[PDB]
Amino acid sequence: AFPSTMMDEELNLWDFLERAAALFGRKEVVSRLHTGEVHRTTYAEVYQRARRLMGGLRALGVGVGDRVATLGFNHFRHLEAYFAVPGMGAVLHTANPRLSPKEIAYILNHAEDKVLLFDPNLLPLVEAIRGELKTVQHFVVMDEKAPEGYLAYEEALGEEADPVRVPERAACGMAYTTGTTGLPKGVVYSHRALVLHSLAASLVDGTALSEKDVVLPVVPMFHVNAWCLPYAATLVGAKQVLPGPRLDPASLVELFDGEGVTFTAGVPTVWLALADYLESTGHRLKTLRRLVVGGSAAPRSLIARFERMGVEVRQGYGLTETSPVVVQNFVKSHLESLSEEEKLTLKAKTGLPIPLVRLRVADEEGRPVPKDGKALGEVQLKGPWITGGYYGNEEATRSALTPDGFFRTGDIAVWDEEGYVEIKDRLKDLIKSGGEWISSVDLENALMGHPKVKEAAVVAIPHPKWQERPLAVVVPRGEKPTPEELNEHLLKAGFAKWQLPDAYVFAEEIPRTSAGKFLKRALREQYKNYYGG
Amino acid sequence: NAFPSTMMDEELNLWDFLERAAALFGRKEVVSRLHTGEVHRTTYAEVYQRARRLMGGLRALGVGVGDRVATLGFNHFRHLEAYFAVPGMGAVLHTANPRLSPKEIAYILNHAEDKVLLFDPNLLPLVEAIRGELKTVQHFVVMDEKAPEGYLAYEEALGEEADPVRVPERAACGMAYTTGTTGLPKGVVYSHRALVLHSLAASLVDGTALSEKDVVLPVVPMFHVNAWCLPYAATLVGAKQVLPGPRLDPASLVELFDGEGVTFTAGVPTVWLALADYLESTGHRLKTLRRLVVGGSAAPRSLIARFERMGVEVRQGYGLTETSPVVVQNFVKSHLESLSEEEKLTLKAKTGLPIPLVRLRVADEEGRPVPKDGKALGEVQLKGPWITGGYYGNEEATRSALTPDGFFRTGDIAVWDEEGYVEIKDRLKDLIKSGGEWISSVDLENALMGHPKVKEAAVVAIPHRPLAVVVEKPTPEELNEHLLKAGDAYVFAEEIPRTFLKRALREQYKNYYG
Repeated sequence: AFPSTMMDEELNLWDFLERAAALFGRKEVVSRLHTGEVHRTTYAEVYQRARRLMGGLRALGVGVGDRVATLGFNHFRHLEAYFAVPGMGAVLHTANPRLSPKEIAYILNHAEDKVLLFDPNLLPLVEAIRGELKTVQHFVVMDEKAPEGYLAYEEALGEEADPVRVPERAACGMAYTTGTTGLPKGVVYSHRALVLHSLAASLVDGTALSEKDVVLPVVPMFHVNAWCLPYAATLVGAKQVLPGPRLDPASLVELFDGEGVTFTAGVPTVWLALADYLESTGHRLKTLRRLVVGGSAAPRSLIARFERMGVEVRQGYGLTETSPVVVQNFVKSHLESLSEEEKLTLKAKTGLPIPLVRLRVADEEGRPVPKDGKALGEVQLKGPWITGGYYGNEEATRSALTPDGFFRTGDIAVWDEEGYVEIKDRLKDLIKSGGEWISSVDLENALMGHPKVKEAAVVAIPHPKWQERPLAVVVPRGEKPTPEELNEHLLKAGFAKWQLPDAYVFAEEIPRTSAGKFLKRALREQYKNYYGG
Repeated sequence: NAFPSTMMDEELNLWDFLERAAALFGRKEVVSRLHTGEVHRTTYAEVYQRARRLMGGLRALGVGVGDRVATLGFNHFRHLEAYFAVPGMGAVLHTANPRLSPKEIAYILNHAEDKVLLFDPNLLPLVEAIRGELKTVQHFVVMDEKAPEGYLAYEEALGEEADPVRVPERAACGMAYTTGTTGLPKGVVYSHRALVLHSLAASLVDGTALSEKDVVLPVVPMFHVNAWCLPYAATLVGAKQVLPGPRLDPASLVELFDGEGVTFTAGVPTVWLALADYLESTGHRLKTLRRLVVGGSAAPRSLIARFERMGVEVRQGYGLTETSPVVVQNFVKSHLESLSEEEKLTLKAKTGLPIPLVRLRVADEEGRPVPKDGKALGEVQLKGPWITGGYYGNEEATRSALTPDGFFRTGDIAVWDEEGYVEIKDRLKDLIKSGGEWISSVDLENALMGHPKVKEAAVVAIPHRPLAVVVEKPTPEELNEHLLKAGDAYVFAEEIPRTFLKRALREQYKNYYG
């Protein structure tokens, strides 16, 4: 084309910490260690110590492109590693301390980590797998002291070293998938990818990170770089409060109120426990204003419970795979007029694609499905931080993209005209019938509309030909209806024959749960072989 | 060797902003007041569809990847469509300033070798006058529904919708020339990468804080620093846009402000001063306006205070010139919120803090950082994705653009403090080197113009020693004490050459001191 006159420059994570040290040097980074003690530092200090970490790692043989692993929780040393490793051209491999010892050994050997930084309380685990590690040459405890055969982080620190800039497309970190395909798959992130993601996700309609914020990352830093919060927070100069491993309600409330946290991000389970605690104690968080929930789709009630306490809730979706965060939820300006119930349903949706992300919900052909909020399709993506394959795994890589270059998430969902995407629980709700998908929730909600039906629970049942087929357990409203009546009632609802339940069983009651929700778990086992599958 | 990542190969591209806008915020409005004063209304969805047709039409006119297409117009929907169509098809958008002399316009249009020119109807007289001097323009398109003989109407130039043509992100998407610089105009060529990154970095909370719920009114011309990337950024977030056209008088703006519910706006000091005078004398207030950004001339302390007194948060920005784009934005640090009104006001009056992705330093002729005491003078030098590394077709200008270590030399003098705040002062040349010491003429003249007996004052360096040209006349002693209470020879005149044309003054009093 026509050449620009823009200077040749590369994006680099290290720049965030350098900028932070110069403009927000005194902003604090508070951490609660595993012992429960609270440590206090600042960006200026973290910057100086990180420069020393690069020197120390170099003294230990770490060079451009080498992998350095961590097995720890959110605290200042992990933050220093977050910058030191990428800053020296190395690759930060963050490993989940909650994985089995065998899987940890597997990913550490697959990534061929040369050095391992881990928390003191994980020594027993490390000591147990040490003999199975083929490449780790140095074990560094993230503490002041370390046992025999181990090196202490504070002693490993060396002379301050200048950063070593690498092409932005070069790797800065990596993480492996789990519980999905089964076998852990590695995803390698670049500086370009994380710098861009940190910018795109921090806008007003996103996390709205600001220098005045006090950020508390409940999301582990060993997952998808903790939503890039540690990086983004550093970029804007926000104060950071790293909780360490103690994620119990009391411990968090203490940090929330004590430090004046304004923003936080975490998983549904931690938030549910927090909500239960706040409600039963009648205590309220004075400064908390924004809460992001990722991972499991946050239930409608969770959003409502926190919103009722003045806390704005925003969902987010991303995979440990390709992208940390590709969809974030916020209410469009013209949708602010919706009723509390409708707006709640909106907030309960996964969200809208964020800047720099191209997303579509398509079929096996890669063709967009109808934006009616009903048609099922696979979420496919393109963007700066979306992976195009995997590390050391031809098979997984060759079948990762569609002919036109989109990444296949493996997540099923629906999308509407407003652009909102709604990931569907491919297990608790979706029925995989011969390479096709069917929502049991949609079917049952429609059925419960029929006058003769008091309660209906649709579930997936094993099938010989197709993998699974829908089965409806009806609870009659007096005179039990006929399977034909119900079939027409569904046809007049927009459902096609191929998706109609194959059989309708009857009962006087459907097993509920503590929450009074259908205990489909039991139903799936009762009618386990109802279709001879 | 550097470890490969598994991230897919992708490029950043301005067209993505509009496509995303059409898909997620298709109904958000883009309102425009034309030169006639009429108000036109459209939406991103429509702008997207028409932009695709503009790419088809331009292609039909021979425009290809890398070719330059120029505009001579103000802020309105057609200029917005061009903002996306040209870059979207791989071409280069050359935005020319309609207020420049006919000669300079023909020069930059000939230097950029523009192949097509899009211009506003009310500029036909100007274009018709220079048409014969243009060696490369093959098609003259009037941005209106109809056009005179020899000219093509924009609405007729539109053809079949065409798909965008993506180019490497480092490829050119637009260009603009410098001006006023004693020498030949210098061309700066921007890339998709540069503008996309800049739109993200400047729109954060501590920046413009652009949101889909905002109603943005770009008073900054789209022919200057891409109107602060506002047209691009506003599109990205899906914000409603209100393009004011040429009529920037107070009444006209207030009408759009109130009538459209504008929440954010950006412009130059003169437009804002006129606006402040109007609002204060009439007693009228703007109900929805919440944030105002002022760029270009450093905004005076009173300007910020007057708007702040009216509930409007003011934020300065530095980079209303091609060579030094928006690289510094002002905002009050959280721990500095405790300052007194006066101190905080003085803080807001400072140019600001360097924005994300920008590496900035105030250094000496050796490229060494000067003391962060808010007193030591040095030149602002920069590095970043949207910082130019040279110029188009001008070896001399390009060879001396960077420091040995790769920083761009802005030519702007300033001081900076421990908090990171940069304070743009005098301009390199206009500086006064008096015996191994430095003196800012800008500081001196700004202080002098504060004295009641001084209407206008211009301080310049004279061979030897600052000289002040003042415009009942005060005594040199009065002014000397007025400066001493603030922290040689005083000439007088009835007017100072404008465009302060200190160039002329330096020569007139060339040997006033010997």
